[PDB]
Amino acid sequence: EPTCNTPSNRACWSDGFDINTDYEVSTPDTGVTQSYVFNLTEVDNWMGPDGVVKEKVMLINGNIMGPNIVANWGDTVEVTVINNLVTNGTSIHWHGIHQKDTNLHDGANGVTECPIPPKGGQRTYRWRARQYGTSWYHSHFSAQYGNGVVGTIQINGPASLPYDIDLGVFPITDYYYRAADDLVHFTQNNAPPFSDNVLINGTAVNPNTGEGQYANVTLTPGKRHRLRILNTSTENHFQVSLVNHTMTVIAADMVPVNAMTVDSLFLAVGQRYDVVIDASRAPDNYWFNVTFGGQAACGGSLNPHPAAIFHYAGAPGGLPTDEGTPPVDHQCLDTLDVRPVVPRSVPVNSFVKRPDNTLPVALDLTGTPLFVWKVNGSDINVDWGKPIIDYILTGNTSYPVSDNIVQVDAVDQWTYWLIENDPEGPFSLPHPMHLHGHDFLVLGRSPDVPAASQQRFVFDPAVDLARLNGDNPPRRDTTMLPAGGWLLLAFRTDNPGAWLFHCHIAWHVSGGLSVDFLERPADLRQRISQEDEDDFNRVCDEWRAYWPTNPYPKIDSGL
Amino acid sequence: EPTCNTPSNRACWSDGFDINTDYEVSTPDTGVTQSYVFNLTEVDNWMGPDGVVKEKVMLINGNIMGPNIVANWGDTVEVTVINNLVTNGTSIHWHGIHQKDTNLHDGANGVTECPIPPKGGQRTYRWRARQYGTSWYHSHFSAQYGNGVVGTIQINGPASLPYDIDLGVFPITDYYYRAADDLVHFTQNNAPPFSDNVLINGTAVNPNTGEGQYANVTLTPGKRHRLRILNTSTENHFQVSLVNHTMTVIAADMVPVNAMTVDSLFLAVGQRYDVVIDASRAPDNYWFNVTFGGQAACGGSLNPHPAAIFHYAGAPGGLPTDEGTPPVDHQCLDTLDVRPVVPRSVPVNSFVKRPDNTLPVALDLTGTPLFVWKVNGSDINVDWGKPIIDYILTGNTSYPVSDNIVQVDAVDQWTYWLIENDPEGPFSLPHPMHLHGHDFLVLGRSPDVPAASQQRFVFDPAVDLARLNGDNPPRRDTTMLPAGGWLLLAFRTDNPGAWLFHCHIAWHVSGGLSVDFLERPADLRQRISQEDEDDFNRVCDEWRAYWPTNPYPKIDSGL
Ligand SMILES: *[C@@H]1O[C@H](CO)[C@@H](O[C@@H]2O[C@H](CO)[C@@H](O[C@@H]3O[C@H](CO[C@H]4O[C@H](CO)[C@@H](O)[C@H](O)[C@@H]4O)[C@@H](O)[C@H](O)[C@@H]3O)[C@H](O)[C@H]2NC(C)=O)[C@H](O)[C@H]1NC(C)=O
Ligand SMILES: *[C@@H]1O[C@H](CO)[C@@H](O[C@@H]2O[C@H](CO)[C@@H](O[C@@H]3O[C@H](CO[C@H]4O[C@H](CO)[C@@H](O)[C@H](O)[C@@H]4O)[C@@H](O)[C@H](O)[C@@H]3O)[C@H](O)[C@H]2NC(C)=O)[C@H](O)[C@H]1NC(C)=O
Ligand SMILES: *[C@@H]1O[C@H](CO)[C@@H](O[C@@H]2O[C@H](CO)[C@@H](O[C@@H]3O[C@H](CO)[C@@H](O)[C@H](O)[C@@H]3O)[C@H](O)[C@H]2NC(C)=O)[C@H](O)[C@H]1NC(C)=O
Ligand SMILES: *[C@@H]1O[C@H](CO)[C@@H](O[C@@H]2O[C@H](CO)[C@@H](O[C@@H]3O[C@H](CO)[C@@H](O)[C@H](O)[C@@H]3O)[C@H](O)[C@H]2NC(C)=O)[C@H](O)[C@H]1NC(C)=O
Ligand SMILES: *[C@@H]1O[C@H](CO)[C@@H](O[C@@H]2O[C@H](CO)[C@@H](O)[C@H](O)[C@H]2NC(C)=O)[C@H](O)[C@H]1NC(C)=O
Ligand SMILES: *[C@@H]1O[C@H](CO)[C@@H](O[C@@H]2O[C@H](CO)[C@@H](O)[C@H](O)[C@H]2NC(C)=O)[C@H](O)[C@H]1NC(C)=O
Ligand SMILES: *[C@@H]1O[C@H](CO)[C@@H](O[C@@H]2O[C@H](CO)[C@@H](O)[C@H](O)[C@H]2NC(C)=O)[C@H](O)[C@H]1NC(C)=O
Ligand SMILES: *[C@@H]1O[C@H](CO)[C@@H](O[C@@H]2O[C@H](CO)[C@@H](O)[C@H](O)[C@H]2NC(C)=O)[C@H](O)[C@H]1NC(C)=O
Ligand SMILES: *[C@@H]1O[C@H](CO)[C@@H](O[C@@H]2O[C@H](CO)[C@@H](O)[C@H](O)[C@H]2NC(C)=O)[C@H](O)[C@H]1NC(C)=O
Ligand SMILES: *[C@@H]1O[C@H](CO)[C@@H](O)[C@H](O)[C@H]1NC(C)=O
Ligand SMILES: *[C@@H]1O[C@H](CO)[C@@H](O)[C@H](O)[C@H]1NC(C)=O
Ligand SMILES: *[C@@H]1O[C@H](CO)[C@@H](O)[C@H](O)[C@H]1NC(C)=O
Ligand SMILES: *[C@@H]1O[C@H](CO)[C@@H](O)[C@H](O)[C@H]1NC(C)=O
Ligand SMILES: *[C@@H]1O[C@H](CO)[C@@H](O)[C@H](O)[C@H]1NC(C)=O
Ligand SMILES: COc1cccc(OC)c1O
Ligand SMILES: COc1cccc(OC)c1O
Ligand SMILES: [Cl-]
Ligand SMILES: [Cl-]
Ligand SMILES: [Cu+2]
Ligand SMILES: [Cu+2]
Ligand SMILES: [Cu+2]
Ligand SMILES: [Cu+2]
Ligand SMILES: [Cu+2]
Ligand SMILES: [Cu+2]
Ligand SMILES: [Cu+2]
Ligand SMILES: [Cu+2]
Repeated sequence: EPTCNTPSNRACWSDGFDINTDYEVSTPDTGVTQSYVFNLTEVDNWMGPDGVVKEKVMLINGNIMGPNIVANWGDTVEVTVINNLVTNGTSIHWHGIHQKDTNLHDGANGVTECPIPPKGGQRTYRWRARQYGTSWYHSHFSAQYGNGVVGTIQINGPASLPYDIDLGVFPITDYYYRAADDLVHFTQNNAPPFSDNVLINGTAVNPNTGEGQYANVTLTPGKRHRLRILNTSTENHFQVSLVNHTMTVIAADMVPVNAMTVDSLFLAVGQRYDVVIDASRAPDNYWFNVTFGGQAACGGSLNPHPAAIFHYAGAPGGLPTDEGTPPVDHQCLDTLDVRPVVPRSVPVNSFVKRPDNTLPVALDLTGTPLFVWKVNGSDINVDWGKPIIDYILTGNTSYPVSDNIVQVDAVDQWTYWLIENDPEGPFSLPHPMHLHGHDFLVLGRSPDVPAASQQRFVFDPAVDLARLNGDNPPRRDTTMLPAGGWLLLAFRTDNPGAWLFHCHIAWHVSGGLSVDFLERPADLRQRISQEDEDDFNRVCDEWRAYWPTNPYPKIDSGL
Repeated sequence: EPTCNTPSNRACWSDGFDINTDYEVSTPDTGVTQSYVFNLTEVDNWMGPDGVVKEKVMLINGNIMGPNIVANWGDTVEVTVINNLVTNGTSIHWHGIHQKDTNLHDGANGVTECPIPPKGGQRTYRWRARQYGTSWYHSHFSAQYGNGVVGTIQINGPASLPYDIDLGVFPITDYYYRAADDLVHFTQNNAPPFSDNVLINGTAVNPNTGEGQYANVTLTPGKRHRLRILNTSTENHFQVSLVNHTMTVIAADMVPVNAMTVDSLFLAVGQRYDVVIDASRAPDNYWFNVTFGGQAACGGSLNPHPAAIFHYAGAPGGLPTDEGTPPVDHQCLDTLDVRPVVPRSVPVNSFVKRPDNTLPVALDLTGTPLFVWKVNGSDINVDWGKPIIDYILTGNTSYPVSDNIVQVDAVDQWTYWLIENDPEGPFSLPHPMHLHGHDFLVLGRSPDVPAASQQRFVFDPAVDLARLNGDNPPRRDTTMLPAGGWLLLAFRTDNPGAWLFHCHIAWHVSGGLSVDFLERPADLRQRISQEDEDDFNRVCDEWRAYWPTNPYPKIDSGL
């Protein structure tokens, strides 16, 4: 609970805690728990928000999205998940939530847990809210989140600008009429489809029939409004803009940044931006437009103009009349101009590229099926029935090759990772890379070029070392690997655990595009509570009993 | 020579000849021949128009393009080509010129002729100008035209709109620093590059250094100007627009059409439009913009804003100040709205899909190299040393499989062709399909959707018969095969000969994307003159003597 957080002083939170606190090492002791139940059900012939009826969806508490999780900085969030699906296991991942010393609550099935079995299986997740901002949660059972197992998280806390009104969460997502497993199967041997529509805060209008509704945000004139934008898609990467207005960024993913005003923003899959919008224009109805850049390299939609309505309180109703002008083409790249309020500093002059710090991503067209993604020569394939945590708890170091384990033994040290985007393959795509358990620093990437250009770069020390930034670089949980190029990341090994690092395009991670950082495994085993161990074993026993009875095979990586 | 073609009556030509004459069956007997010599040379370290030096080019008469051929309707055009290259053969194709009963002057090496040998080989082409309009010529020796063996043709004649000034030819082309054989090799195993620049009437500014010059077209205030726009690219498909001005289309390819006013136009590779621009606006400098649509499915350039300057005479110099608005995205599709002045009508209700009228295009990824294009199961591969005409002249009917012979014995009948774009393959691309020896009627295509959306269509007669048009449809020599769809064409078998029908993207035809329509072969042999037969045998004899001495292999289809 805050004691000095006001519109004119959003920097302030409580005694000892403000915007400048190092929230990665200091957390309020509130002693409060916010708890929730997620009852997952399987619904056939479900009428969606654009008038179209979908074959099958998978819903939490019967709605298009799960509960909006809301708690304060330092609270505990607790969620009992009850799996009432017909065949699928399930696992809920808290995306953005670092799970400091609570790896077994990460929700990564095959890594930190077995799937919760269907027909009534249950598990209670429990995690400390040690970071304030906007995050989201979703199934990690193959591509199940594409069926509806998805929701948002708002952990209140201080901010880097003053503002009057918190408008709350604003999820934007691709929307397909075809069910997730059908799309996985299709994307194994075909290039991915455009989306059927793009939902903004759960609604859109049908581009063909005119059924459905525009999302409608009411602005209070003369007021500063915080809007928490999310990209909860399975594949589409979005550019957003508000006709006749600017947006001032105050956080990126779950990291507060210094105020940065822009005309439009790129959101990769899984990215978030908290913005402040001043209602200082003529009182009217204004379009909020979703657009695509990068020449379809990171998605498109069969709805030519997805949009919502920003309405000035006290103005006429009806539709905006100004279509406005197209935003700048972001070429499927997030901005590296953001600067966190709480700084970090690392050296970059000393980096040397070596097999043990290099992650080559490659598309393999030679095997079955056609599209298999490999990192360091291997497509990930987890075993839902023998998670990496099982090996840790039984002292088994014989990890299978397909688990893509990258063991990182350094204790609380900065580690450096060069990810290479198939520079020598016939074709290369942008990928939204996401790290569990940590925010990373984005130290540099290959020069910014048009996404579909097929321009290729290999890291050259004689030109690229000088292009890296170790002085308070963008710090967050998801960033873009450039088509045909490279990305250099760093994170500190402060959190023992098995942590996935993976492309967040569902079809890609389904296709193998992941590794698993095994951070400080010796330290990890010592830190697992008897409570966490017993319950991990309980779920695994139930999953292992269930699986032989399942009528469908596993046909992808499991993630 | 005309007698009644003036600015207010452009419809008039001479006694018996006007815009409504059927130029396909009636031609002025002028008795005049216009002759040219084309001297081909190989130039290394050539300084091109944007300031960059190219490794190697191949030039006609030492310039970036060959001579502008110009003659009157009914004239004879005669060109002596002297091949002074070091190693390559050559053969010049007159694109848009139907070669009525002159198949052996078509310039299709491996089909109508052996290539002209280097180190001084020569051949004289002679053909009748039985069509008036704007066409072009280029080498057909693999992708050699990508090195500079290219130029324009203007055959003067009547028009469908009055105009005051003929501005003449305005060729727009992609421009690569790499040589054609290097691009062919590259494209065999890799997605194709964006162009380095886009030249407009032989010039452009380097977007990095600012070296070079904009094309500068001077307009006469208050006058109507005919502009003859061509796309002479190897891969790039262009949208063109002129800030604050419309363009009135008066011909498409070499076929006069009823006036059609538009804001912007799409030109496929090989396509031409004659347009009339009225200098009716305020005197100033206006940008003529080249842009890309279809989300890169049909090209892009690394020059972000290729452009020319249209200057009103007596206005200030310098650069245009108004950037304008982007045109509508043409999604890599030419317009089907144009209507020829001289009409054709064919039945569409009787069309039945069968194997013998269907041409399935497919990318085969299983062989070597990676990107191989097949039509009806086979990638074309011609024998420069034994052209199809050789089989004809010796009465040998055992045509190799690789020659992709589609024999068509019908005498002067409409024939229907359904072209299918790999609807079952993992991804599909738009293709600019070009027919030698005829203009075709465009009877229909799959529904217009976004070029990069990977939506797929298979001809369904219950839905698609109704979408066909045989009431004076578009008639021309090049049109777009939609990404993932289909195209229905028709031509009348009025021209005995061996006629290529191919994608005009150099990299694809290199890769196998062609067939060879062997039209009425019995009639073909009787109409070949003793001079044509003798000279064919002369050039083949010299080519066959030369080839064993070539230090380089043929690495592609020959086309
Ligand atoms: C989790 O639960 C999911 C929901 O039941 C499971 O997905 C189902 O998985 C099976 C087996 O992979 C699929 O069954 C196949 O369906 C395909 C394709 O059907 C498509 O096309 C037909 C028309 O031909 C149309 O009827 C459908 O709408 C589809 O678009 C068949 O060709 C196969 O032979 C086979 O029957 C189901 O389609 C699929 N359902 C959905 C809605 O995705 C999934 O397996 C479960 N996962 C686990 C690990 O338990
Ligand atoms: C028609 O004439 C053309 C011009 O002479 C011929 O093209 C040449 O063909 C040869 C034989 O294949 C090529 O030689 C190969 O070159 C490649 C690539 O070298 C280039 O690129 C690399 C790297 O980007 C660069 O380092 C070089 O400096 C080159 O620019 C090499 O890998 C091989 O070692 C081999 O030498 C020529 O490069 C190619 N030249 C050009 C300018 O296109 C063509 O073969 C002739 N065709 C016929 C049928 O006679
Ligand atoms: C922001 O979103 C809005 C709403 O989706 C977009 O407005 C839409 O703009 C398009 C493009 O101009 C309009 O479609 C066109 O309309 C004309 C006239 O009917 C027609 O000739 C074209 O064929 C085309 O269909 C559309 O009416 C309009 N929608 C509404 C409800 O007003 C807007 O373009 C988006 N802005 C940006 C910058 O992305
Ligand atoms: C038609 O072609 C002209 C000429 O290429 C285009 O004009 C150019 O427009 C671009 C985009 O606005 C300008 O680039 C911008 O420059 C400013 C600095 O002044 C900078 O803020 C941006 O980062 C961007 O690079 C460019 O200056 C301008 N060129 C000239 C010589 O005026 C025009 O955009 C094209 N119009 C259409 C409809 O395609
Ligand atoms: C967006 O929501 C607002 C708020 O509910 C709607 O605004 C009202 O519009 C009606 C007429 O349609 C007026 O009579 C009210 O005075 C408005 N309220 C306020 C507070 O300004 C608006 O209609 C909605 N827009 C759409 C497209 O439905
Ligand atoms: C990527 O795979 C390569 C090949 O297995 C790994 O390279 C080895 O790294 C270990 C640890 O440094 C060394 O002992 C070996 O000498 C390396 N083998 C070879 C032949 O290079 C590499 O470590 C893997 N990288 C990552 C990030 O997981
Ligand atoms: C295309 O560019 C050529 C550049 O040569 C232009 O042709 C010249 O233009 C001037 C002025 O109109 C003529 O008087 C010269 O005699 C021409 N030279 C040659 C060799 O043809 C031409 O004008 C350009 N076309 C347009 C529309 O600007
Ligand atoms: C395009 O060409 C025209 C020539 O037709 C140039 O227009 C002249 O501009 C100069 C000033 O630079 C004037 O003194 C002349 O009087 C103009 N002549 C006419 C006939 O209008 C124009 O400068 C050229 N544009 C560019 C970019 O070079
Ligand atoms: C494409 O290839 C197939 C051969 O697989 C051709 O189909 C044959 O055509 C003849 C008629 O000319 C029929 O008698 C045979 O029954 C067909 N065979 C099959 C398997 O259907 C087809 O003609 C070819 N099409 C074109 C336009 O070349
Ligand atoms: C889950 O939701 C369904 C659908 O409303 C309901 O019938 C069921 O009893 C719920 N189960 C539990 C244990 O929450
Ligand atoms: C999002 O939609 C919900 C309805 O579920 C509404 O309560 C909320 O105000 C919306 N938020 C915005 C910013 O429009
Ligand atoms: C490691 O795990 C595998 C799979 O369960 C098992 O076969 C092997 O016996 C285990 N080894 C140890 C040391 O427990
Ligand atoms: C062609 O051009 C070259 C160089 O310009 C010249 O040496 C040669 O004599 C010319 N050859 C002929 C036959 O025209
Ligand atoms: C007919 O052509 C084929 C293909 O070149 C050839 O192998 C065969 O020898 C020819 N036969 C005659 C009689 O020339
Ligand atoms: C834009 O997205 C894509 C385009 C082409 C191929 C892909 O994966 C095989 C893919 O994911
Ligand atoms: C958009 O252009 C292309 C992309 C990928 C492969 C191609 O050749 C097979 C190609 O021509
Ligand atoms: Cl996370
Ligand atoms: Cl032709
Ligand atoms: Cu996530
Ligand atoms: Cu995550
Ligand atoms: Cu990816
Ligand atoms: Cu994950
Ligand atoms: Cu051509
Ligand atoms: Cu041609
Ligand atoms: Cu093609
Ligand atoms: Cu051709």
